[PDB]
Amino acid sequence: DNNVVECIKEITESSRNGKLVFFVGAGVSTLSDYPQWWRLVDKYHEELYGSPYSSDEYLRIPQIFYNVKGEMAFDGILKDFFQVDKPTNPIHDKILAMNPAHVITTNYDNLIDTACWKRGKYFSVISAEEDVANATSSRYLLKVHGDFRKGFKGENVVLKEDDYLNYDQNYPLISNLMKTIIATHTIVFIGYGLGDYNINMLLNWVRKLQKDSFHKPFFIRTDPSPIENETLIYYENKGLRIIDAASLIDSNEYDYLERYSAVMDLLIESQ
Amino acid sequence: LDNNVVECIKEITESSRNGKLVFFVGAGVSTLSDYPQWWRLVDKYHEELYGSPYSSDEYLRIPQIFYNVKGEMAFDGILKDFFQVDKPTNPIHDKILAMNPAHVITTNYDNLIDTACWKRGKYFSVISAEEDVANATSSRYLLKVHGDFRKGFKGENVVLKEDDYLNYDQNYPLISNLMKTIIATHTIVFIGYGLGDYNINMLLNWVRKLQKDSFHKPFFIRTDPSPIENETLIYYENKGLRIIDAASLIDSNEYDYLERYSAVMDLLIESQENKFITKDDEVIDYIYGKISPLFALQYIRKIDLKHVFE
Amino acid sequence: SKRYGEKLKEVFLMLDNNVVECIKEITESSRNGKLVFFVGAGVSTLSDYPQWWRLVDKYHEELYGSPYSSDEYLRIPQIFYNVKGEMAFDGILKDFFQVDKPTNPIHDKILAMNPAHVITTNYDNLIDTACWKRGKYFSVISAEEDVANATSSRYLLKVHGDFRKGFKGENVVLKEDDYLNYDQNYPLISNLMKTIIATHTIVFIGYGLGDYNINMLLNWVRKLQKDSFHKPFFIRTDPSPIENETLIYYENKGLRIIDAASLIDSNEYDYLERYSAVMDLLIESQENKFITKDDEVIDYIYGKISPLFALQYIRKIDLKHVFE
Amino acid sequence: VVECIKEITESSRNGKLVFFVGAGVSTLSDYPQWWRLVDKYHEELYGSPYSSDEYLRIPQIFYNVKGEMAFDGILKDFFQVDKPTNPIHDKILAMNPAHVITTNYDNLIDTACWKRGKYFSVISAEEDVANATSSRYLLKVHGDFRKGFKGENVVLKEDDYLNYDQNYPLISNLMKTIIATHTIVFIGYGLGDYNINMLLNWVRKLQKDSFHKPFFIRTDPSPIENETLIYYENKGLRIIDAASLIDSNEYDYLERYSAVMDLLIESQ
Repeated sequence: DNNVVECIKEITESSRNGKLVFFVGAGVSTLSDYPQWWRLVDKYHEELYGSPYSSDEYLRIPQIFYNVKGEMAFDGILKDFFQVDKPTNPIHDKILAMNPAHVITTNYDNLIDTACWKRGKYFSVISAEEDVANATSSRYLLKVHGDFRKGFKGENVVLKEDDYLNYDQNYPLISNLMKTIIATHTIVFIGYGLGDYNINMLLNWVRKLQKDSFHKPFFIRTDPSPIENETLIYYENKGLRIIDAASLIDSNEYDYLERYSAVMDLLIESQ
Repeated sequence: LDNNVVECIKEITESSRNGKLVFFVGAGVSTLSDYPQWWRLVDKYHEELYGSPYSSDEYLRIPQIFYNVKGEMAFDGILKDFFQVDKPTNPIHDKILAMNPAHVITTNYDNLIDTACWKRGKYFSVISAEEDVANATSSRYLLKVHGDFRKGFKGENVVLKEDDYLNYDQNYPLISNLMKTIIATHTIVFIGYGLGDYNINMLLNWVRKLQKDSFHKPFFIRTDPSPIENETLIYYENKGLRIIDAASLIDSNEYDYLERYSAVMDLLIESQENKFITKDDEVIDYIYGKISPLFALQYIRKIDLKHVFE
Repeated sequence: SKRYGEKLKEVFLMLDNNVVECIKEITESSRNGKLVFFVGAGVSTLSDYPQWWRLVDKYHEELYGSPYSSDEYLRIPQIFYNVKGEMAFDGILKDFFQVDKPTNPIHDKILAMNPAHVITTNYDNLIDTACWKRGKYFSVISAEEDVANATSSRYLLKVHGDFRKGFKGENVVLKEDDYLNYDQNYPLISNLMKTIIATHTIVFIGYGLGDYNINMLLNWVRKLQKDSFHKPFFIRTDPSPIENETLIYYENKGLRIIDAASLIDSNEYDYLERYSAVMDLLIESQENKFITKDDEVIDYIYGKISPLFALQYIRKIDLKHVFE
Repeated sequence: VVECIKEITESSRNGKLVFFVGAGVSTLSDYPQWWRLVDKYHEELYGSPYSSDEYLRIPQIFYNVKGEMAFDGILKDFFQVDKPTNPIHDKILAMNPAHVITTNYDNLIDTACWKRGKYFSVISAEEDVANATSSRYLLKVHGDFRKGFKGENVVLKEDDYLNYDQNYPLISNLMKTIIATHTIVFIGYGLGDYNINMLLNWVRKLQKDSFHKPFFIRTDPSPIENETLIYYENKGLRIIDAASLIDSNEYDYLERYSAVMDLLIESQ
């Protein structure tokens, strides 16, 4: 399609200019069989009531466990679930081969960190409040939701309902830096859904901005069904340029890896 | 019943006697009157937007998409053809009114509470728009925080779509301020809510910002078919709620919500005259509560003592 | 006394139409019981309560050894609080404010206007004492916890705290930190103030047009829907008459200004006379000292009697209650 | 002071230095101050010629009662002047700042950058943030008159500072990001300035140690009192006072600015 062709043209232009920034979601980590959050909520529910989900439950049940079962058990469950070493899927390699100026990720894993270490491109990893000031390099691997580098504790990561409720207060520098990077760069979203919490919050923040004062970020959709035209136009009017990998080619209902690979290697071959 | 349940009943009835009881009525009470639920409206919006038929955020986003795409006129038409119905008032409406509440705050955009107030003989200043706050004719309000269809069956008169909830504080500053003031200054009982409702959690989030003990914990009449889990009960009671579970009080069928609501409502009403006196200590406590203020006076006329004990 | 009454009558006779309508609206609110008074520091000053500029003077004296913009009045107390301790701040508060001052006649006039509520930025107990003498009970709300347990329907809402608990800097809104964190620290107080403003008729007395509280309230008012609220009345008692440009600017912001200096002639430092001019105009409007022609008599008696046309017979003992 | 110079010079060598230039340097360049603008607005308002909010309220009153046309006319007839750049601008450029944040709406810093040959991406509107083509930034947080001598292009009166975050979210975000990620030296600002107070209020929201303490060059004629100094050290500002460094005249601000600028430059 002409719109799609213009899209990959503009991401290739931004990548050549060095103004390209990649926004990484949970799908990229899940592609490497990382422990998903739904199973963490399932374990919290099993330790809460003994028998194992809406959008609100995903944030509430961890908060219920944190409140009634304390924080030591929360940290123990997080440690036993997330203290794993997983190989980097080719999607990380293709993202880094696109030469992104910044990598803003909501994932709390170190997959992007090890991928960057292997690829030889040094990214200043900023995941805590103190990391903003003492940034060694210009390129930022910005984990807006924190990570487990300090330790496998829930205080370092944005997981529960309280963490999302108080994110602006607890992470003013991280949120400010991420908004600045979005404003002054071209943003490409992978590993996210159209109904994702962070995606819709970012759409709200964009709606607060002045019209035509920002570049519309790119959203890459790997949902199995092709994107509905009504949903597509609704989200494009909200400030998104959607590249649907499901519309690009036909694939199975469970093969997400090839779906990400289609857009990634199409972008690379355009470059 | 349980001791804490009896304490909740005592507090609610004392507030009702003092004229400081406010009822926060949700969609559950209207649903028992067969008023169309919002999931049918989202079903229709999905039917028009897509081929054929959700998440909690979808219930607001799908109408938002229908608005943004098909037009305010189409949204208006579907709202008009779905909500322009006449439904009877529940006995629960009459029970709430018989509790003599100071105010009735409600997220219901129907006039079922209005019809109940008009039938029973209660005069409430119905505040459903911003201009109604200053034009209220009395100090007792029927506060529809999400608007209604009195002006017309228009989508701008109510809080339905996603954009309505995001811009609620901006679009309803007087109504929101009045609701929070009523919550702060009165005793609040939540009825018709599912303990996971958006409004309940927004009010609990606002309650978090308040001082540690500057507010009274609102009551929550939970009428879910199954008894509340203990961990959920601790979580919500540590958030500032005092939960009275209809399922724990009596046993009934899963789909028999009318009896679940009526158990708690009739237990509250029948407790209005009840003094909860069984032991001699309770007798002494009640008589002391009646008599101790008279210790200031040197003598009391014996014919005046009939007024002390009502 | 009689000369003052005659002068007030004359002033009402040549009063501007706008001021006459404002007075009529305020009196109608008073009769309806929907009148709320927003009392400022000026009314407390009329009884010679210690003003805040002397407190800033003492703070500057202890800070730099020598004896003010708008920011200074809030920063210098904050300078004292940060550089020195809280104990010294509370001690200065105690020595300046632990005084028993009388209630000026303006207090009596305000309570004679039958206010449903009295909001005030004054941390003194002058208004509480004034309400106590007149036999009407006002639930005094000066802290967060006081909001939930409010005994009566009428509130005396001290939005900046007071010293009933003690002469401490944590009980009152004085320094710059208090104003920065007022919304966080006083959610219930601010919400109750805004609800009272929305639901009642507000008259600002004792305030300057450029006061911080007035500007904050006008900033909140701008957020409200157009024509969804009633414009508060503002009794301006500055020595000089209000400029036309300032008047139109503040009336477009949602204020109905009754300027005392424009109504009567008075000395520059005769503040009590300026306050009394407007308050007495309101009261003698309530007391019907200003009706003289047979048309006003008919309208007054009709307003008292026309509702009784609904009934068939009215007891002569009831007619006494009808005419108060 | 010696330690303060070491940090400034070290960060200047690292290339992450940023200067927050106030109205003081523009005044040193004899630019029309805002107080005379307020005086002109008052004269055209009341007819006879100040509180902290007066500087914001009086232009707002004039805009409300007279209209946008008269406001912009006064702005144009008072600001459309050519003023040579003072040597302090050249010294600031010679410190090689990574970015220059200015509350000034003039082109004095822009003209200095053009004269010296340094390319800074001048941002004063919302659209300038996204379309900036250089890593270096000249962030005019209050706007300027490059588009035109209009009141909408600048933040001058009340209802412009009140709605600053609503109309300048991108610019405010960029300013805060630059402050967080770089070291900041305030020059041409008073300690009681509104912008300094706003930035200190925002900094108080940040958690402890997460931010670099901004540097404040004070050029008032009288030496700072120890109590006010310690108060503003606690607030987060590291203050270097020109009055304490050398003995200077009451109205000789240029030598006061130079006593800090040349000392900082020669310590490279």
